[PDB]
Amino acid sequence: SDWSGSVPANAENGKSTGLILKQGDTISVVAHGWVKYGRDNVEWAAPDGPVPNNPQPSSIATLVAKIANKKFAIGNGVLHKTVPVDGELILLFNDVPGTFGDNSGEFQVEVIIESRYSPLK
Amino acid sequence: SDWSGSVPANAENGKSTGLILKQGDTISVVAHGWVKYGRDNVEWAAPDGPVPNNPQPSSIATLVAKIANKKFAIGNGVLHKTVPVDGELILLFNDVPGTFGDNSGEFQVEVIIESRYSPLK
Amino acid sequence: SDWSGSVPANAENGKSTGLILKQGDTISVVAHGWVKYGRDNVEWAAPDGPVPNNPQPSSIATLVAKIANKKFAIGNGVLHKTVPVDGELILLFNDVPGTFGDNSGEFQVEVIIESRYSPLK
Amino acid sequence: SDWSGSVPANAENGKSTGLILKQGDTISVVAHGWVKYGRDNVEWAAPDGPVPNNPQPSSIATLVAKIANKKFAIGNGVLHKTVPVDGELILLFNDVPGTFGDNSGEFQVEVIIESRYSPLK
Ligand SMILES: CO[C@H]1O[C@H](CO)[C@H](O)[C@H](O)[C@H]1O
Ligand SMILES: CO[C@H]1O[C@H](CO)[C@H](O)[C@H](O)[C@H]1O
Ligand SMILES: CO[C@H]1O[C@H](CO)[C@H](O)[C@H](O)[C@H]1O
Ligand SMILES: CO[C@H]1O[C@H](CO)[C@H](O)[C@H](O)[C@H]1O
Ligand SMILES: [Ca+2]
Ligand SMILES: [Ca+2]
Ligand SMILES: [Ca+2]
Ligand SMILES: [Ca+2]
Repeated sequence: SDWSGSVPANAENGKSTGLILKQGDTISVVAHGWVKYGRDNVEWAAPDGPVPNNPQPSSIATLVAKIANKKFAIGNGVLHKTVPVDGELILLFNDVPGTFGDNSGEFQVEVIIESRYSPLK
Repeated sequence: SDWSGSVPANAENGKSTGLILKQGDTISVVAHGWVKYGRDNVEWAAPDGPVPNNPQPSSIATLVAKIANKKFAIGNGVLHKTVPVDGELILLFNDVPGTFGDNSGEFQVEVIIESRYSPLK
Repeated sequence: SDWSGSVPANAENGKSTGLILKQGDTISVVAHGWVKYGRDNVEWAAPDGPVPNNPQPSSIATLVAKIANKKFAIGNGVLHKTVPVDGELILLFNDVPGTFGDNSGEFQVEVIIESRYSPLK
Repeated sequence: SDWSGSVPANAENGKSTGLILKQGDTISVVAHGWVKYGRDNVEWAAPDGPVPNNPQPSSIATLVAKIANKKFAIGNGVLHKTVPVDGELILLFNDVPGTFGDNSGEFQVEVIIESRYSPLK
């Protein structure tokens, strides 16, 4: 993969990948593992989000991509998706701001840059 | 995607994709969603497997690929993996045989054939 | 390949690949072989164009892609290029209109649809 | 691209790309341009080989890939081909040994490592 690493659930600023994406690039992502978004026995989340026996608001406690401070859904993974903005790829466990203190665990994530933007001319 | 569809947790024989894979092909898979592998409130599973607060034996209640009656790990997804055997791709919720009766729900899965085998000559 | 076939040099309307493309798709192409754009011994062309010892105007007697009646350079090939317009992919030996009658031969061309447009959201 | 650069026709040892390939990787290549394999006005070659109005023996004056001192056809390009041996990718204008002194020009070549070997398990 172009980047592989952990995404800690307690990282409020996310995990920086160092991948500098440009508008028009395409990427794929797969995310593995489990994290806690709280201390309770039920407050587990996959990258796709909280276990549905304790659901949270939309996009909360899911794996998202942050690019130029805009957030995009990733969850368990995405295949060959076009990047609409420039910026470094930050992978973020999208917990409510200020509530990362009771989080633990990390996802294992792989990112592939499938293509760099170049149009037909 | 080359194939997108549901993989029911209660399907003991899995979900046939119709994709005929050859040794040397490469594929990518991403799987989303939640299933129950039992009627208890804790018996939830992501494609990666059971929620860790109620763990099961290795590979049980995970999403796997069946090709020529061999099983391969898939879970939440894989990127650009080489197919080692010829056969139709079957996607299977790998519950213990005979225990699919209390399963429910389905994963949403996407499969892409990234390349068909062709060697440098 | 998603499409493989011969592109005749004397086909003033090009060769249909049957591939229906959408803006934002990415494609790769490789083209092999040799054609004649005239009866003279010097009037050979690779997909990239005429041999430089008998140059023709820009883009003339080169392999191009025709989509929605717009022309894009292909030549010997392109890798993971973004498609800017919807339409059927036509491959065309871009000879001067009305001068296809003295052409002969065909390029062997392979086309791969690397991805179908799907943005991060 | 993973590597893009020039392949001089007069480089008897070829052009080292620095790409370290492993058995099972897949690669794509496209090659553009024209070179001379001799001082005569007719001794032009595309990556696919000599212009057919002055043909040479089979495989001579064609663009090939050298991996572990073995030669593989490339010509104008290849798409998603599996690498059969470990080694650095060397791109070579395959002229007769000792006859590179009368060559000039260079091909413009792009190489993409489409995937790094990882099997389903
Ligand atoms: C409802 O509380 C739980 O979920 C929220 C997010 O909605 C926070 O993560 C909090 O730490 C956790 O205990
Ligand atoms: C421990 O029981 C639970 O898990 C097993 C597999 O380990 C079966 O799926 C069963 O249906 C479910 O109730
Ligand atoms: C100089 O003429 C040559 O090139 C032109 C295109 O410019 C036509 O293909 C013509 O048939 C061919 O003989
Ligand atoms: C027949 O001569 C020509 O072709 C051979 C290879 O076949 C050599 O490249 C030589 O330099 C060139 O002049
Ligand atoms: Ca929290
Ligand atoms: Ca069960
Ligand atoms: Ca002509
Ligand atoms: Ca020579």
